[PDB]
Amino acid sequence: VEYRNWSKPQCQITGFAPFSKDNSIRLSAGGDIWVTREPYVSCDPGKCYQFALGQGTTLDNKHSNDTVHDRIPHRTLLMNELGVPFHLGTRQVCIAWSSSSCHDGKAWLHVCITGDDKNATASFIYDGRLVDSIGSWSQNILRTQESECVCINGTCTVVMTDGSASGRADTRILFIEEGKIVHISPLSGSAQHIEECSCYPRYPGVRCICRDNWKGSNRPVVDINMEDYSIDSSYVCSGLVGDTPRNDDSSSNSNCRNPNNERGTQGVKGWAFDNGNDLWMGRTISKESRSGYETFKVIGGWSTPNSKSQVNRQVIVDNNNWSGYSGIFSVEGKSCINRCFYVELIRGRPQETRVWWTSNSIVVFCGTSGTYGTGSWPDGANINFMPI
Amino acid sequence: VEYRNWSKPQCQITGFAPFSKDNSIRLSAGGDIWVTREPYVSCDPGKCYQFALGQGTTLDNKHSNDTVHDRIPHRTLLMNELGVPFHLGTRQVCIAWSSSSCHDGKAWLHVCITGDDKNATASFIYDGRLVDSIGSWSQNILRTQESECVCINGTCTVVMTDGSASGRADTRILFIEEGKIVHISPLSGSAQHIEECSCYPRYPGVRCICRDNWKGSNRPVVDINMEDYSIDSSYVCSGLVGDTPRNDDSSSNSNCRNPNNERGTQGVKGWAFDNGNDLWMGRTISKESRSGYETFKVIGGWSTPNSKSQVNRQVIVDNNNWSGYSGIFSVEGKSCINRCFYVELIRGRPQETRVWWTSNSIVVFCGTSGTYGTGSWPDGANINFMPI
Amino acid sequence: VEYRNWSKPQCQITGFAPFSKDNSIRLSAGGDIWVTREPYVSCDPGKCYQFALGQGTTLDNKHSNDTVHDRIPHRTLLMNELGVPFHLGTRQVCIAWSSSSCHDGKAWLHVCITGDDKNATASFIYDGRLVDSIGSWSQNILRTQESECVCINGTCTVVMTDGSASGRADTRILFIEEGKIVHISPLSGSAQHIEECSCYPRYPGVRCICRDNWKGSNRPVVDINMEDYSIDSSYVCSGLVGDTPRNDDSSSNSNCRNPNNERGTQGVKGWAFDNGNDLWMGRTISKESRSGYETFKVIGGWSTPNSKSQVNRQVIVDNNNWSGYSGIFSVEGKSCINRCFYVELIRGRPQETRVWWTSNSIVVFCGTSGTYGTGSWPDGANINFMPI
Amino acid sequence: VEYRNWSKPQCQITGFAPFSKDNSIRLSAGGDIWVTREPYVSCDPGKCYQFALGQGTTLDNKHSNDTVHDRIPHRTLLMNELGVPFHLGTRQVCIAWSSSSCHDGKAWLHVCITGDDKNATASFIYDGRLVDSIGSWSQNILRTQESECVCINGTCTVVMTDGSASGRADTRILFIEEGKIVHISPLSGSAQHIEECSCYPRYPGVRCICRDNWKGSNRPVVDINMEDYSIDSSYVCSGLVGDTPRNDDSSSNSNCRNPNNERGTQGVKGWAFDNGNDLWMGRTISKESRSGYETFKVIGGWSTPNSKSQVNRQVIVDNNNWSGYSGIFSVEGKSCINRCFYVELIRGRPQETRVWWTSNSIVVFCGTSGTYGTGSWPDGANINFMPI
Ligand SMILES: *[C@@H]1O[C@H](CO)[C@@H](O[C@@H]2O[C@H](CO)[C@@H](O[C@@H]3O[C@H](CO)[C@@H](O)[C@H](O[C@H]4O[C@H](CO)[C@@H](O)[C@H](O)[C@@H]4O[C@H]4O[C@H](CO)[C@@H](O)[C@H](O)[C@@H]4O[C@H]4O[C@H](CO)[C@@H](O)[C@H](O)[C@@H]4O)[C@@H]3O)[C@H](O)[C@H]2NC(C)=O)[C@H](O)[C@H]1NC(C)=O
Ligand SMILES: *[C@@H]1O[C@H](CO)[C@@H](O[C@@H]2O[C@H](CO)[C@@H](O[C@@H]3O[C@H](CO)[C@@H](O)[C@H](O[C@H]4O[C@H](CO)[C@@H](O)[C@H](O)[C@@H]4O[C@H]4O[C@H](CO)[C@@H](O)[C@H](O)[C@@H]4O[C@H]4O[C@H](CO)[C@@H](O)[C@H](O)[C@@H]4O)[C@@H]3O)[C@H](O)[C@H]2NC(C)=O)[C@H](O)[C@H]1NC(C)=O
Ligand SMILES: *[C@@H]1O[C@H](CO)[C@@H](O[C@@H]2O[C@H](CO)[C@@H](O[C@@H]3O[C@H](CO)[C@@H](O)[C@H](O[C@H]4O[C@H](CO)[C@@H](O)[C@H](O)[C@@H]4O[C@H]4O[C@H](CO)[C@@H](O)[C@H](O)[C@@H]4O)[C@@H]3O)[C@H](O)[C@H]2NC(C)=O)[C@H](O)[C@H]1NC(C)=O
Ligand SMILES: *[C@@H]1O[C@H](CO)[C@@H](O[C@@H]2O[C@H](CO)[C@@H](O[C@@H]3O[C@H](CO)[C@@H](O)[C@H](O[C@H]4O[C@H](CO)[C@@H](O)[C@H](O)[C@@H]4O[C@H]4O[C@H](CO)[C@@H](O)[C@H](O)[C@@H]4O)[C@@H]3O)[C@H](O)[C@H]2NC(C)=O)[C@H](O)[C@H]1NC(C)=O
Ligand SMILES: *[C@@H]1O[C@H](CO)[C@@H](O[C@@H]2O[C@H](CO)[C@@H](O)[C@H](O)[C@H]2NC(C)=O)[C@H](O)[C@H]1NC(C)=O
Ligand SMILES: *[C@@H]1O[C@H](CO)[C@@H](O[C@@H]2O[C@H](CO)[C@@H](O)[C@H](O)[C@H]2NC(C)=O)[C@H](O)[C@H]1NC(C)=O
Ligand SMILES: *[C@@H]1O[C@H](CO)[C@@H](O[C@@H]2O[C@H](CO)[C@@H](O)[C@H](O)[C@H]2NC(C)=O)[C@H](O)[C@H]1NC(C)=O
Ligand SMILES: *[C@@H]1O[C@H](CO)[C@@H](O[C@@H]2O[C@H](CO)[C@@H](O)[C@H](O)[C@H]2NC(C)=O)[C@H](O)[C@H]1NC(C)=O
Ligand SMILES: CCC(CC)O[C@@H]1C=C(C(=O)O)C[C@H](N)[C@H]1NC(C)=O
Ligand SMILES: CCC(CC)O[C@@H]1C=C(C(=O)O)C[C@H](N)[C@H]1NC(C)=O
Ligand SMILES: CCC(CC)O[C@@H]1C=C(C(=O)O)C[C@H](N)[C@H]1NC(C)=O
Ligand SMILES: CCC(CC)O[C@@H]1C=C(C(=O)O)C[C@H](N)[C@H]1NC(C)=O
Ligand SMILES: [Ca+2]
Ligand SMILES: [Ca+2]
Ligand SMILES: [Ca+2]
Ligand SMILES: [Ca+2]
Repeated sequence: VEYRNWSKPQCQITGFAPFSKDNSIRLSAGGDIWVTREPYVSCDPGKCYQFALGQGTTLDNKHSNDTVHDRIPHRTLLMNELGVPFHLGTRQVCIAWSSSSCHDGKAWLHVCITGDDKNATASFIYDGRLVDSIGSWSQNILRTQESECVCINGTCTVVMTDGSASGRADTRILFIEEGKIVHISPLSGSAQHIEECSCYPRYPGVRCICRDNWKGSNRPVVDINMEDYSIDSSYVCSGLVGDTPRNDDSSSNSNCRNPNNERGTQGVKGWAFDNGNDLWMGRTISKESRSGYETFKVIGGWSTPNSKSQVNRQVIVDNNNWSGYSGIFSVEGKSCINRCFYVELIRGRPQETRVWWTSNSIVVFCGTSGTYGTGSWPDGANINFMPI
Repeated sequence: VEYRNWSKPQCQITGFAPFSKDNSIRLSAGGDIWVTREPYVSCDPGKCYQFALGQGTTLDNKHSNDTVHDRIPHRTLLMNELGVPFHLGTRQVCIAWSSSSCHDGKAWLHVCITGDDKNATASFIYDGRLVDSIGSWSQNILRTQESECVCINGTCTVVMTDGSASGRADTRILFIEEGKIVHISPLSGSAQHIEECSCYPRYPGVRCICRDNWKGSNRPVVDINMEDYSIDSSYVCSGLVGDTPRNDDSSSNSNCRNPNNERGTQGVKGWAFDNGNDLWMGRTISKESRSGYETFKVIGGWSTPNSKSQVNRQVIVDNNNWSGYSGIFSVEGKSCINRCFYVELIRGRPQETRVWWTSNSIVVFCGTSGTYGTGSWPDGANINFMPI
Repeated sequence: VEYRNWSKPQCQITGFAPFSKDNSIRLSAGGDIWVTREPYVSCDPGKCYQFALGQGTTLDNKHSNDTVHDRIPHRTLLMNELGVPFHLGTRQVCIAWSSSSCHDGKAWLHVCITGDDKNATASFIYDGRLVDSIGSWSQNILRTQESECVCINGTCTVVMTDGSASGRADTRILFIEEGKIVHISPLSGSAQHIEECSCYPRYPGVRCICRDNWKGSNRPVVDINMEDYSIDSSYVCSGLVGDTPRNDDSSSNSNCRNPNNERGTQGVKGWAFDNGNDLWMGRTISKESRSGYETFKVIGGWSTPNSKSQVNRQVIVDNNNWSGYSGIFSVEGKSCINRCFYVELIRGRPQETRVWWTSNSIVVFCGTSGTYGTGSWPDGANINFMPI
Repeated sequence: VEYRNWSKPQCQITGFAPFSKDNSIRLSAGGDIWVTREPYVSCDPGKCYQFALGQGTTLDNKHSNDTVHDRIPHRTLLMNELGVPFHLGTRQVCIAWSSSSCHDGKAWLHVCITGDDKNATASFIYDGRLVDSIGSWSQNILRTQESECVCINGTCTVVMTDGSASGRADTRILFIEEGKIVHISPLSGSAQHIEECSCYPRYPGVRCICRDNWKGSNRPVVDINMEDYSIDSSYVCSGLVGDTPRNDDSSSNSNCRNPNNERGTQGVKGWAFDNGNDLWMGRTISKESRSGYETFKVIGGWSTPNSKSQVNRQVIVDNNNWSGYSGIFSVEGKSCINRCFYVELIRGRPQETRVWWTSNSIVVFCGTSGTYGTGSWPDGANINFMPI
């Protein structure tokens, strides 16, 4: 087996086609299924896997009310082949209330963070063994991407933050070789707050679109140079911004450089990617709630500040249904690298108070150069049919 | 691994021997089992797999009443080794309310259709990644085989239809190489309505026996030329016709060219294959309902219009028990290509109204050159024991 | 991969050591577990598998009362790694109410019999495909070993019977190459009734110890010549006889040649094997009921008519607990071929009438050249804790 | 595949990082999970496995009250990939109420003890077959490590004891090649009572830290010479002693040679390892009960009698939560051999009498040369939510 280089051009896409759906919550009403949140997808050279952070319990289980507590020690990273729901035979890969995973072409790396809020531990597990660990540097919830990391030529990179979720924090970019941290670079550039980066290979480097939880409803961009470990950062140019909450399209702004200070506090994990001057992106349909999901291309969305001309819109989840986190993953084809994404479909609390638990299912779409129609692929569980 | 060519003669069979049964509905009364319909079987060069369209729920689950709705976004293609029932560890391969799958000798292709009735999307997934997609061309339930596609020398073919289920529609034959659509041929010849083709390799080409849902109780034939992409079509010659509904044996007709206009509207997915001038075929025992299943050879059933002399009858499911869809699959042996078939055994609605759900189990038989006896292998569940 | 020849001497054993137990019935009280009977064990070159005939249902399931009926069409052969209980992810290998399985060094052969009592079908499945089939020759419950078949140099042999279970029947020995029947030899010699043979490789031939259901409580022996397909048969010499029912040890007899006519009618599947003049054998502890299980060596038990000197007795299941069928399997070691056995532990009807079902668990022991102690390894379920 | 030699230096660790947690008891309240105790971890050259002794039942099952009885014949060794909870698809590897397992680089060896207290049998299973067995030598609960054995150059060693648990016993060290016992050495040196050794490779030999159940709260050490089979034994030097019960830190003693006669009777399985003059060790936080778990390095803890200066303490389980057995396992890295440990988290009887059963979950930590924070990772189940 050879290391992945991702040294193929990006696939020229026309939109996205349906790829996978796990129906987790529907199944939870008639079977033993893990309570989860913060899912993601990552593929080895042959096939894709779904990941999520378990809550140390199944849904039809009195322990499912534990989701009211943050970052419990029982949270573990779950890993299954994509489309296999999180049943009781699911492997718990590590202890984690925040994680990132990626395959370097030879083996899996898992970054798993657990322990006390003020003194967390990140474990680095490669090829089935613990290779390294790092402690909290700002004593305030050491945390990572909640989506796939990216490896080029045997060096994997992952973005981590420690510090305030509502003010200046300490973001660092780690470079990892076979599980061993070989370099750490501080965040540099004009991004002022970085959470939950959605990263993708853009040979020879890595590009991340993240969540500003402090002053921006425009999404920050982090650019990682894999040759010399240098970091740059800015904000997505698009005037159609990607965060939730955000302003209406008619009053939203981005200048590519600074947080827009428009309903900037809080946010949701999301993604976008460049194609020349243009931008492909997803976001919730609701401006203030994690409801619905849509994708579109913004003409000049990458290069032109405040660009608002969209095309190729697709509804993924209609606005009568709950969404959640979303993130990118990349899949190597015969001649190009394709971009795909997943959407977390959150059910239960806080939005649905009949039940005491919070959990999710997922839906997954992949880039296509072909054609497609329309639809909506929500979680689909009837809240009234669920164990409370 | 090399591409399949299927370039061996067809096995000379005397009838069929029992191969597999999954007992899905019986198990559903005492375990967590997926609600399904439209099952089929396809084998890689080593082993066979069972497929079905899930309804995003298990049977003992309040969501099982969702089967009243057509083409829900929660339908996914399920895939297990043949004989492994659809338990909660089953992989959902893609999002699909219509599908076809096949292995080209190197990897699996799945064709998965989902989305809105008037604007559906077909996704083409090969070797675990999305390679292509196509949108609806007639804005009226883009749909496909519900059984295995066929690949010769790395080119897979699949039959798709879009348009009316009760009048002239737009049927197209797709040619797919490693998941990429390389050519699309319109239907040609005298078949006037094509649904749910059961296709098989007949080197150097592919032959399909389908369902005419409009004017014929005789089954259409589609012949696919894999060398130049040309298409021909007609009707099975046999005066013993394969569709349900149909006339009784004394008043049924086929002229090999046109739909017979005998109880022609509606139908059921089924299969047949040629052996020289003769025809092996299956059908429901009832002429009006999806009850029972029988196979036999029709002497001159391929070459002689209105041929009605049968031999080698076998009851697969007696007429006191429900059947459903049936389809062909092909299995390469040491020196010949064998033909096998599955029968869908539908339980629940509309025939059994004690329950709200509709689901199925399967029974599977394979061609034999040896000898065999008699029996009946129905679903076997007691409807009174079932969750409603 | 090379064909198995079993061309090593037999291991020189001192008794048997515990190998495996599946706890099926205990687990059935708190989990979804298949209803089974007629289990056996067979190993590929690397590891062992447990097999059993399912009843198309789990135990905690209203369909579990179906065991009152004989040879239902829903019975299927189940196959799992040894020690994996028959959970819902278990593969159903074929449709069977009687079976035999074996690995030839390259691939698995399964012999699966199903269908009508008076007109059954035996299917022969090799390397995951149906290769051959044979119909009933005496129109009276075509049936086979219910334990492993044996292959030498790519030819597998299996013993089958058709006809009366309480009078002269028609026993035949089949020789199978890659799933294809290449020769059938009629039973020859002095054995007068043959059921459920427990066979083992004894290079260059195969030896079987079987069940006489007609006139013998001494067990018949069938010797199979793999070179020229010739058959010989007789009875185990030991005056300590292996069948149940049987006479007390003080009044039991065998002359090595004829059925003893001592409580000869009926029986139970069992095993024995030769080592020079001596015999290793198992049997129920009770003379008239399938209760308890014991093994011992009979000095001169192979060569001396009516020999009754035993040594090296071991209790496997004490006589306060139910047993059932038992059979041999052989395992290739570094320098010798070891003999192992399994015991079926039947729970439920007819002995335990609180419940309506009949099912079993298994315990497995293997030959040892070492030392060992004592114990008892019964099913262990409390009948009062079971679903009825 | 080549034999493991473990001929790399020990990794220089700063403490331990979180590796795995299975949440078994929490899951048992909403799923079918095995009742277990005496768990351990062992890895093949690629990945880690969790083992435990089943009680022949799931937790939500009336048979769960069987844990009141000692050493039932239904106890079997369970084996899953690390992090896969013991669901119903778990393989029971052998019959065992005491066990040890290890991989020699080519295949797994399992040592499985079962049968009567006064006459037990140890079975030795290698590469999926029974190779050897030994009977009880002292007729008083033949028993072994309950953690991984160690193999160097194809010879595996395991420590076994037979005789009194509260007085002088007969401890022997076995040397096993491909499942065959090749040599047995009696215990030699100054250790006066040996139970449940936690052993690790210390090339060219093996070192074990055990449990003195008779006169010592200091842990015995067994040194095994793999070249000439010679045995040495002593006690851990550290004045901070590892057993439970024990004296408080101000009044505990060890002289490296003799049991300390300080609350010496009874004990708990535990571990330690040397690094030069220093000692890494774990123990319960409570001095009297199996509550809490802590690790630390003792300066001069290996070489200096009664050394009590500790550094690098970590809480693994806080003292408000139940612990249990703990043991070491070793994992080969690129250039060093790492040490890891597991902690058994016992729930139910005798400490929690709302339920009748006793079971456990696990938490697992691995040596790190990096940095880390703090936390506590207890079982996490709410005893009031459990089936009784
Ligand atoms: C043990 O197992 C073995 C293996 O399974 C059994 O052997 C098999 O037995 C089968 C039944 O006998 C046999 O198939 C038959 O072959 C004959 C030709 O030899 C064929 O005529 C049979 O088909 C007729 O009968 C079946 C019922 O058995 C009907 O379902 C079918 O529709 C056919 O009936 C029609 O044609 C008859 C003859 O013309 C008419 O008498 C009848 O009324 C009916 O007429 C209607 O349809 C006509 C059009 O076909 C139409 O003109 C007219 O107007 C009416 O509408 C059947 O295929 C297998 O060949 C044989 N297999 C082997 C390998 O030998 C064996 O029996 C079992 N043992 C025991 C003791 O039972
Ligand atoms: C974020 O996480 C990091 C990493 O986990 C934290 O850093 C770690 O912090 C640990 C706690 O400070 C530290 O371990 C300690 O090392 C010191 C030596 O530097 C050692 O003395 C400590 O052991 C004592 O204290 C612990 C409680 O913390 C007790 O459980 C233990 O028994 C020891 O107490 C005994 O000795 C003391 C000193 O002699 C006495 O004062 C005390 O009363 C007690 O005496 C009894 O025992 C004696 C025998 O030992 C006996 O003579 C006497 O009679 C009494 O019976 C502990 O090992 C780690 O080294 C450190 N790790 C690293 C990598 O730096 C960090 O704190 C976290 N951040 C925050 C903000 O909390
Ligand atoms: C069958 O399926 C296909 C494929 O999915 C469908 O074809 C796609 O259709 C969509 C919708 O028309 C189209 O995306 C639009 O492109 C337009 C540019 O040509 C954009 O202007 C438009 O964005 C506006 O409308 C959206 C709602 O549709 C709003 O959500 C969005 O905010 C935009 O609205 C603002 O801007 C407009 C214009 O300035 C203004 O009037 C509004 O007030 C507001 O300020 C979408 O991005 C795709 O391009 C089509 N895809 C392809 C491949 O052709 C097809 O429609 C379906 N068939 C049927 C019958 O429905
Ligand atoms: C610890 O475990 C070991 C290993 O399991 C035990 O050692 C074995 O012990 C058994 C029982 O003694 C022994 O097997 C016997 O060998 C005798 C020959 O030496 C046989 O005579 C004897 O058979 C008779 O007794 C059985 C009951 O034990 C009856 O079931 C059986 O029908 C026989 O009884 C008839 O024959 C006798 C003699 O003619 C007559 O008196 C009776 O009335 C009746 O007609 C067993 O086969 C094994 O050989 C031992 N194995 C080894 C390897 O040594 C050991 O006993 C256990 N320790 C303790 C303390 O119990
Ligand atoms: C699980 O936790 C929830 C709280 O998150 C519990 O609900 C509470 O129950 C108490 C006592 O019954 C009430 O006083 C509170 O008002 C409830 N809180 C909420 C937010 O609803 C629930 O009882 C727990 N489940 C079980 C089985 O005990
Ligand atoms: C599942 O759906 C069916 C309808 O498809 C529900 O059955 C209906 O229930 C209502 C209220 O009880 C009745 O008034 C209707 O007559 C029923 N319809 C039919 C067609 O029978 C059923 O209640 C749903 N299941 C659950 C658990 O709510
Ligand atoms: C399963 O089958 C058994 C029979 O094998 C049923 O038990 C019978 O029940 C009927 C009516 O209740 C009684 O008249 C008979 O006496 C019973 N027979 C025996 C042998 O007990 C049982 O009811 C069936 N199970 C279910 C759920 O219907
Ligand atoms: C499981 O075993 C326990 C005993 O170990 C049973 O508990 C006993 O029940 C009886 C009758 O109800 C009481 O008189 C005893 O006092 C109980 N003993 C203890 C130690 O509590 C229990 O009933 C068994 N479980 C089941 C389902 O029968
Ligand atoms: C601690 C800051 C962080 C991102 C802003 O909060 C996230 C908010 C969440 C959210 O917005 O849904 C849930 C995440 N599980 C949480 N992350 C952690 C590590 O607890
Ligand atoms: C839409 C026409 C088509 C074939 C006639 O209807 C089929 C009828 C069905 C049937 O006759 O059982 C069920 C199939 N699931 C359905 N196919 C789709 C795609 O909905
Ligand atoms: C039909 C004769 C045969 C052996 C004598 O009866 C067996 C008796 C049985 C028994 O003695 O337990 C159960 C077996 N399932 C049955 N075999 C078949 C094929 O039905
Ligand atoms: C028999 C002595 C032995 C070690 C002291 O007792 C152990 C005590 C136990 C304990 O202290 O928790 C439980 C172990 N399962 C048991 N071992 C056996 C084989 O029964
Ligand atoms: Ca924000
Ligand atoms: Ca029709
Ligand atoms: Ca008999
Ligand atoms: Ca002690």
